[PDB]
Amino acid sequence: GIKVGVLGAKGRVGQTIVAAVNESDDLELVAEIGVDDDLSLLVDNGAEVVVDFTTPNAVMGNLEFCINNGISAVVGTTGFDDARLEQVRDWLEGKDNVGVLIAPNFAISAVLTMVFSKQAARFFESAEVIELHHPNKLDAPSGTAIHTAQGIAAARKEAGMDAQPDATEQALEGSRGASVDGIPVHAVRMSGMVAHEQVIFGTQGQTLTIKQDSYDRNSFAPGVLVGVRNIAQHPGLVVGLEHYLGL
Amino acid sequence: GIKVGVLGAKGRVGQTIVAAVNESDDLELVAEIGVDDDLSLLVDNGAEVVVDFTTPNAVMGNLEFCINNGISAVVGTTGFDDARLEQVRDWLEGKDNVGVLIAPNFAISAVLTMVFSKQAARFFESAEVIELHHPNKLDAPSGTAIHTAQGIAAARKEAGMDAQPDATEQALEGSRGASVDGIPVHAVRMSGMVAHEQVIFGTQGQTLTIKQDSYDRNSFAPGVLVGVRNIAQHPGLVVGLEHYLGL
Amino acid sequence: GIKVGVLGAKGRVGQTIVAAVNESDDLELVAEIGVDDDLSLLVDNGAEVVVDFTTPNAVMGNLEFCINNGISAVVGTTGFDDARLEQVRDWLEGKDNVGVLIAPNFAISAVLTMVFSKQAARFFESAEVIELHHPNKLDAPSGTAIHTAQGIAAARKEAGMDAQPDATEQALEGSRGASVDGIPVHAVRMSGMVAHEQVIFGTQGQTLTIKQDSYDRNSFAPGVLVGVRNIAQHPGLVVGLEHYLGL
Amino acid sequence: GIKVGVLGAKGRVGQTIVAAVNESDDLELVAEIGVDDDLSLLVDNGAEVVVDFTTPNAVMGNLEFCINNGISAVVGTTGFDDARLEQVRDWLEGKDNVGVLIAPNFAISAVLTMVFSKQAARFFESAEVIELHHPNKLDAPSGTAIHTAQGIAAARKEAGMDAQPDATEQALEGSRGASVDGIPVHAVRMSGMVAHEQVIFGTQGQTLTIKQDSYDRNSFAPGVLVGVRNIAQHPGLVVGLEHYLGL
Repeated sequence: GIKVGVLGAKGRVGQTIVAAVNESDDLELVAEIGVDDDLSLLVDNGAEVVVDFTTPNAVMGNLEFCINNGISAVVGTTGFDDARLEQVRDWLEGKDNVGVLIAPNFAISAVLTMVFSKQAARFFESAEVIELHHPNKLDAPSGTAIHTAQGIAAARKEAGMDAQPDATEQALEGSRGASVDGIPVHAVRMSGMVAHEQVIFGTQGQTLTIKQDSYDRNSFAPGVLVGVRNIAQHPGLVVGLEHYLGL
Repeated sequence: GIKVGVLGAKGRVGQTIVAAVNESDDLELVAEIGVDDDLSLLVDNGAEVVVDFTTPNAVMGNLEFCINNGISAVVGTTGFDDARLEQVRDWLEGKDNVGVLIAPNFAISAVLTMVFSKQAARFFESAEVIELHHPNKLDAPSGTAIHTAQGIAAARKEAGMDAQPDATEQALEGSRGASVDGIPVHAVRMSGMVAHEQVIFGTQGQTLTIKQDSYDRNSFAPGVLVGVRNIAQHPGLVVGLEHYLGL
Repeated sequence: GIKVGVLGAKGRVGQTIVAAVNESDDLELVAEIGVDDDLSLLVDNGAEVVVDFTTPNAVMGNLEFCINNGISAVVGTTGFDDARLEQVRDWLEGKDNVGVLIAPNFAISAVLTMVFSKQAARFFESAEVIELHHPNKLDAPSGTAIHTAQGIAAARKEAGMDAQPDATEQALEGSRGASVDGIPVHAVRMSGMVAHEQVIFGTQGQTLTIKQDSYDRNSFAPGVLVGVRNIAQHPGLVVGLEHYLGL
Repeated sequence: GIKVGVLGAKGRVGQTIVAAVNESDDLELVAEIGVDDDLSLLVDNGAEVVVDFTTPNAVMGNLEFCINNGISAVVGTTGFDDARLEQVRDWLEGKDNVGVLIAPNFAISAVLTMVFSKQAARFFESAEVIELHHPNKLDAPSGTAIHTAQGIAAARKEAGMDAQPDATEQALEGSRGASVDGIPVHAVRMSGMVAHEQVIFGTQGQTLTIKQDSYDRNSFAPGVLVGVRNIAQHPGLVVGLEHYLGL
């Protein structure tokens, strides 16, 4: 199938991806890079696609390089203001034989969840979000949670909906979660847990719940391979795995 | 918005739908029929769309009639062999100002669940189904469960997948559910419960669960209105609400 | 088994209990009362135990009466300040052939949940609560939720525990629920749902969740019969079904 | 608090426990043993309690030894026919200053779950079990699942109950799980998951679900410390953590 290099291949993250390639039947693992060591090496080895996790300082450089030498790239490095997107967009004009994908999330379950919730939202009068995570976690609600809710809120504003039913005569502080474009979001910090979302939708007689659960820090990898196995047919720049999923 | 009649309007089922119309802002309730009383009455009253729950003996007749006088119809009556579909198809040639919809299920949650599971299946190595229902229930697994699983199995055969990982050295009878095109399906009969599905998908590090829950015999109604509010832009014959949902 | 009367037997509530008796093999249904009609009738009919749902104005009277004529009583009427308990306590001195039970909740699932959570709390560093209910509901969090949490908090203060791990650098308002004696409680209002609790406990490597679900306004009845079938061996005054359960 | 040794302290298992001690404020870690190296060392170091994971060949020996020199022991080694229990019982006559605990399970969540299910079973007409585990797993249903169900079945036979409601006209093979003393048990193998149980109870209007979830191979450790922190007040032989929990 595909020849593949990895950048930042020695982090926690690196190793898991490294392995995932080897383990895969259809993907030949063709390089590895410390962080800032010599990129040339990709071409020498003839890599078709790279997976990048480099410090946002480096990232833009390797990007330019990869694009220049026709290599497509699957990026999960953070820090992409619309300036940086605009840089990349610019790098990519009239090539149509090379792609970039920037996935702020690679947890397919998470992604799919985001996706489906958007699709579902127009049919249910009620909709809330609940998010759960180990207690060490710095911020509440999770980013993912927040995005979910915004996306729901979108789907509703579009396809013009009201606000949702709630006959709560003066509720207790905290008790109805954080409002996020009118979507309640509840954050639960629980020793033993890892990372989990749960989106509930309500209508007459029924509910639909979509819930994602990560058991383990390495859930990104299936994401990344979906990227790698398909970037090859998504030239140019894409942001969000959702788009690679063909939905 | 729309003028609407109902057939079989005195069953359990009828009443709930009757109300749902009135209650609705944009739908004028324009008739009611015992079961076999005179259909004429629809035209006299100038109905744009009907909702039908008649004994499968009657149904085909009212159908013909409705189509003949340009009225579109949302059918939840059972019993539609491909002969009967073929009848209807035939009734409908060169009209394109009239539709039928045949929804073997109107539980949106259920439908959406069916739908999303099909979309999700290609990404997860594991996938099982669990279905739960009050104990009175005659048959296991539920029809809905079975359909779900087949649809999953489809999505996998297409987008050619293997069978799923299961290192079970001689399992105990019953313990791994019923195989349904290679999809385990578990049926749970539980006093207090009503009707519920739950579809689990498994990959490295993660899961995605989609679960539908009906609290109440009347969950079909939101279905039916989605039908009514849209048949108007789906002339011809359609089978399955999934298609009205625009996904 | 037992001869039984009912007071307030024509409310929504009444009917369900009425039936529950008949339906029961071991319980002969021996009376019915409008609300304030003549109690005498119990003795005439020779009732061993009554179930009472009368307006808190009446209740205390029928109580006195029942106790006076040796009839035991299962009360689910609200409004029992410690004054009123003290009244009843007083009514009951040196009888030991008659009981009262006052159950502020008769949902066994709910009760058991309350109970088990108290028992479990000492083993888990983390513990949160989530409560879900149809959107019509007036108050958040539910009473039941709040009680749960207090009871948890108790079990922890006793068996002296710390506060729980939460490294949340300035969380968003609402997002971590309402604090209730240091227990986060999340309230979710969701069309289609009825009444549900869910108590999560967290420790190294694991969780325990206990979740109660009412599908239907009549879940109190099993409560009430547990009462009736056992008051006979709990003379005096008891408050809370928990105590009848023999745990 | 307590001085503590560990046997089999270099396995996967060992390390996690080692750490758990150090990390603990009130427990001084006072030894470590390869597997068969010299036990003397415990006394030299003055250990009050040991935690043992040795090959069932060794175990009985170290046991004898520990008991002989007054050291109490928390054992999670498998393989304890009633012969072996009888051995130990015999070792322990007239000491009452030393204990053993044999915990076939140390997952508190799991244990508590077992426990509560037994307590709950008498109140609900319906009761089923569902068990879920990574797909690598050799056997279905899990041991834990099976025990759960038996314990439920017990609690029912005692407190004489019927069989449960199920109007299933000829069900599909597999679909109603494995019968286990009349308790349906469903086994789900799901990539991404680890180890999980879920016990559902059903009555009129309601359910109670108790569900345990292990996220991680090390959930035994809280078990083990509950042991260690309490064996000191449970001289003699005990089998099952349930008994240390004081319920």
